Amino acid sequence: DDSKYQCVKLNDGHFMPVLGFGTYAPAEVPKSKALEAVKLAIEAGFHHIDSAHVYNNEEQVGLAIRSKIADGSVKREDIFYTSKLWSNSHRPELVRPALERSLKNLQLDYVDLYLIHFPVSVKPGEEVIPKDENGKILFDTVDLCATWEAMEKCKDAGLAKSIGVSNFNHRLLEMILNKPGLKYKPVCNQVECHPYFNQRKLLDFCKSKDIVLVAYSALGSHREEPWVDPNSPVLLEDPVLCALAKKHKRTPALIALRYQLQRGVVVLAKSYNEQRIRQNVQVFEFQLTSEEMKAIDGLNRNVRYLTLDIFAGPPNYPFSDEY
Ligand SMILES: NC(=O)c1ccc[n+]([C@@H]2O[C@H](COP(=O)([O-])OP(=O)(O)OC[C@H]3O[C@@H](n4cnc5c(N)ncnc54)[C@H](OP(=O)(O)O)[C@@H]3O)[C@@H](O)[C@H]2O)c1
Ligand SMILES: C[C@]12CC[C@H]3[C@@H](CCC4=CC(=O)CC[C@@]43C)[C@@H]1CC[C@@H]2O
Repeated sequence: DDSKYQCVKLNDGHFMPVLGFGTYAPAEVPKSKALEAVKLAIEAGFHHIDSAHVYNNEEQVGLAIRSKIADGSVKREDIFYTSKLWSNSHRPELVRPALERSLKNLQLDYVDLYLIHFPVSVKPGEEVIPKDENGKILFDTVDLCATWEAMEKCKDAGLAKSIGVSNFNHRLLEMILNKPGLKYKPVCNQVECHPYFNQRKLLDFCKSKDIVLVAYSALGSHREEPWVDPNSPVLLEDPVLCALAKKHKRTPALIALRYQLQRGVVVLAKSYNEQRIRQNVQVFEFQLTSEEMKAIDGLNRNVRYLTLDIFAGPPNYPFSDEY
């Protein structure tokens, strides 16, 4: 039965599929691969697709989605598509224009979810990481509560079914939740999460407010230089994950994805390979015991692959606080 799939009810009443397809790939990888990969993901059973303006693939991702609706493989209501607002468009007057630009590239009428991508703001313009004459990034001073109000207007206009955040810490979440006149809470906080960085504290805070944590780099990340240090440990070579995989005749990736589902996290998984795409959907075919979950909880070791430390400095940089 393919018209049903596992989802979670968001705090605005909409439903989010619990397994999402990651679409980012390094610039070297031709865009024809993103188009094909999304088609393969939909074919395999993924109903949640994650992208962003800065991934430079929304034209291809949108074409894939539209092709799979037009060939009868899926209906628009059974696709949950996420886009993200880049940091050069945090000013409240620029939020709707950025969403409209994404929608025009996608050729879709609405996104299911629109997120604030990263909480540090940069100067507006066509450059996505604007830099001065000495190579210094041009930061901008924006009140994210004002940005949030503009996100709420996008939801009221129907351009985004749901709105949320990404890369927010405890303080930043509280700032939105305590905003005077708040209309809509964020439905989710999309952050790095895997057995080496399991986010227990931030996850519990999100649970206490009915905010869903959406895990990125759940398989150990793309490991793309300069974003990820090559000396960071390779998640999927972990001996505990590999031993659990061998016991169950599964793979370390499947163990890492199932861990997130059973702790109440919505998990993303990027793959541009036909067999790994099909493999990843097998997360719904087995369950982990409480002892196995505890063993995986024991791997926590403070390994953050994606620091985005070129944006460090401003008070909104999210990774200096404990959580
Ligand atoms: N909000 C943010 O700031 C943010 C940041 C990072 C990522 N994201 C989102 O999260 C997605 C996922 O994370 P990521 O892109 O960092 O990666 P990831 O999902 O952690 O994956 C890592 C790598 O795992 C490989 N892989 C996939 N399935 C596998 C399997 N079954 N067995 C072995 N290897 C497998 C992939 O290679 P192949 O493609 O060759 O299979 C991929 O290069 C991104 O694409 C993006 O949509 C968001
Ligand atoms: C789009 C881009 C390459 C991909 C970058 C992006 C800035 C944000 C970013 C952070 C990562 O850790 C992954 C790669 C990305 C998504 C860069 C801004 C200019 C550059 O061309």
